[PDB]
Amino acid sequence: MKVLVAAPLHEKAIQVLKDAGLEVIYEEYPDEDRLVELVKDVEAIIVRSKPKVTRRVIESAPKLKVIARAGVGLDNIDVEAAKEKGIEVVNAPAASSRSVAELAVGLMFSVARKIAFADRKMREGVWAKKEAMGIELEGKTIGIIGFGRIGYQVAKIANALGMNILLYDPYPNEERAKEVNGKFVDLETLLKESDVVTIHVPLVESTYHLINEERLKLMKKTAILINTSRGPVVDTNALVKALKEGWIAGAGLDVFEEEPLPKDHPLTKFDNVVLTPHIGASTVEAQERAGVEVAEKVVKILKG
Amino acid sequence: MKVLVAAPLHEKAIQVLKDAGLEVIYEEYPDEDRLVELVKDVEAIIVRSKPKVTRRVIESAPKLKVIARAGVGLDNIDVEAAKEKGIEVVNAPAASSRSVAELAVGLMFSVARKIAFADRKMREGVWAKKEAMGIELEGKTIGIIGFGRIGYQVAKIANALGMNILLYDPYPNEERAKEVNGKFVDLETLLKESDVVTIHVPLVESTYHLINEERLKLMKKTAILINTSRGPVVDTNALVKALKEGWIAGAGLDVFEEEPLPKDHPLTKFDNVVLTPHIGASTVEAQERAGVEVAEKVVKIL
Ligand SMILES: NC(=O)c1ccc[n+]([C@@H]2O[C@H](COP(=O)([O-])OP(=O)(O)OC[C@H]3O[C@@H](n4cnc5c(N)ncnc54)[C@H](O)[C@@H]3O)[C@@H](O)[C@H]2O)c1
Ligand SMILES: NC(=O)c1ccc[n+]([C@@H]2O[C@H](COP(=O)([O-])OP(=O)(O)OC[C@H]3O[C@@H](n4cnc5c(N)ncnc54)[C@H](O)[C@@H]3O)[C@@H](O)[C@H]2O)c1
Repeated sequence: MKVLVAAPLHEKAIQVLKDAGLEVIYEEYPDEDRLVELVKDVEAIIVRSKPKVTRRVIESAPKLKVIARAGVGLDNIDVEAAKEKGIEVVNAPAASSRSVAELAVGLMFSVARKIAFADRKMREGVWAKKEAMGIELEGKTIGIIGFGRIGYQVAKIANALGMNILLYDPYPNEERAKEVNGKFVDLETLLKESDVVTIHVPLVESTYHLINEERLKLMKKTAILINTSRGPVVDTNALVKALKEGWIAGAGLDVFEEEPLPKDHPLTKFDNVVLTPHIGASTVEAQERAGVEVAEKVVKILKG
Repeated sequence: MKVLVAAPLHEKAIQVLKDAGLEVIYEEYPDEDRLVELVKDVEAIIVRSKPKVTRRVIESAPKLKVIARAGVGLDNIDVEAAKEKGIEVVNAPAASSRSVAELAVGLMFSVARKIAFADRKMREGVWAKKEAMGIELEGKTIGIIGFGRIGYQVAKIANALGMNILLYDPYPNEERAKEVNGKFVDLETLLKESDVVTIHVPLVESTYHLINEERLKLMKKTAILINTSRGPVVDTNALVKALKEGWIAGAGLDVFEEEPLPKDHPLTKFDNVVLTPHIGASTVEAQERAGVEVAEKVVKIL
């Protein structure tokens, strides 16, 4: 049996494949034509955000058993074509849960204590101690919208910081909430009582622009918004307005409705926001973990 | 007895004085002149980084019993002139402990995940996703040099973040270590085994330039250094060299040997350093606890 690795993969992940006795074909980011030629005799394919596993590619792989994505999401995989041929499609979301949570917490600290701001000023020869007055997090209430894999990890860390945890999930997991001493409440209550609101929901019709003007106005004027889920979950225009009018005190953002962010975007003009280029899963540990996770899943399907 | 207030203080603070049955004189940041007449009748004075308590002032107040600083450090107070007249001077260290600890952690996060760097680039119209690969902290080892008030809080936070804790203190408190599951080890071991080294010692003879070239070489090439204690504890020139040579991966600094920092200081040129202007104690909460803590001291005494 052969596995085609069409993207960069960690040594240990490649090692999981070989220790299983599988043949590994390794050529990153091939074009479709080349890909179609590489999949003819493979039982599995492993990719990252690319290359694109189209229908043409799948219909050309007689032996294909599984399509694996080292990370989250299958936007680059024709999931319908796979389903038609009875080909399993797997990924490794759990691999970056902790890293996304850690970034969310990092953003919260940067906004609350004005660290990016102060550092930015320092490099301009300005000693901005007077305006780097921030806030202490111990005892504050953090409102977690979306209590899933990442939301759970954030709650774990919040509990580590001595924060009061509020959770709001249409499908509340009582057991896990109890483990982090988190209390489930309606979204209105969470928005009104939180000092820090962090978003961890998937992007579906139900969550598109979930954070809009109506809900931003419900938040405390002293509150901070953190979004590491997806751009479109937050109405950018409403957030910009909320920041300008002082409806909230600041925001930490890792995802946006335009990626990359256009030049001179309104959000980049606020001193009370910290922006990161969608690096929630960008840790060597999370990237390695995703590769190893899908390698194991591949092995279980094939050799099992 | 009467108590003067020469700096911005807080409702709760001002009131704890009146509860003890003292009178309160309040003016935000006065001056040596008016300061002389104001302190003349007062038996106590309270301040922050200001105003400045010179020897000329200490002399005007014959009734002055105690000088209180709502915070840490008395550089703006002629503690000797006061020591001559027998005037007790106090401050509120414990009040800012948590805030400094939280900054050290926030700095650890910003360096580890290149947050300040990424944000800075974003504002320059640069999407540095591919230059911002960072590291995950869970399971990593944090080395705490100076297991005191602030060192303890950092360990408390770190232990819960799932980090392995190493501690090095000439005066080890085993019981407190057990509280945060920290392990005491010699300094060399801490430096060689830590992924994050954070300094929380006072500036004393034995801590001057404690983090020197030799010790920096001992650290891991992938390690991060955090310093929220005092600039002098770290040999700035040795750190710049370590960063330039890649002996360590980066650093988060809130204190420096030159404050404010100079115009084109070499530290401001590294993308792997996060610099803050001595804001460790700069939180409204810390500021309030400070005023309240010294108020209780002004009361207990008079
Ligand atoms: N920033 C990054 O680099 C990065 C990396 C990985 C994932 N992400 C994104 O961040 C989020 C991660 O979420 P996860 O992995 O924990 O997903 P998950 O599926 O594990 O958990 C999602 C939770 O949201 C809840 N939920 C669903 N609809 C909701 C609603 N309308 N209101 C409130 N809660 C709702 C679900 O019940 C579930 O408990 C996703 O949007 C994911 O795409 C970002
Ligand atoms: N950055 C800020 O804004 C800010 C604010 C307040 C305090 N600080 C500084 O933080 C540092 C720690 O303050 P603290 O309140 O925790 O002090 P502390 O007195 O409570 O604890 C200091 C610890 O250092 C230990 N120690 C002494 N000498 C040592 C040595 N040679 N090597 C290792 N450890 C040694 C002591 O035993 C003690 O455990 C000080 O330098 C203080 O000035 C900074």
